[PDB]
Amino acid sequence: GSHMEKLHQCYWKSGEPQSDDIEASRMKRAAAKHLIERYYHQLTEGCGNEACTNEFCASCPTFLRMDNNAAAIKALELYKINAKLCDPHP
Ligand SMILES: [Zn+2]
Repeated sequence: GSHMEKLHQCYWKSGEPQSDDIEASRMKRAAAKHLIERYYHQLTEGCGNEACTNEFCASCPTFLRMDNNAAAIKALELYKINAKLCDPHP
């Protein structure tokens, strides 16, 4: 299924007759705080993927990565733009 069908918002102060998609958006964007945490973890550790093909990750096979401090800048920078978060899967 859809982990996130489409991301968009106007304001969080939606004290008006808004759509059903509002409660659906706020639950899936509630993960966006931990998205930053998964990003910072990905930019320092990486992912267990050989076919990663993404510089926005420490385990980038032919590509570059950023230092722990530079990863702190890059983590929330990748969260807002919704970059490729592989994340190390079990
Ligand atoms: Zn990766």
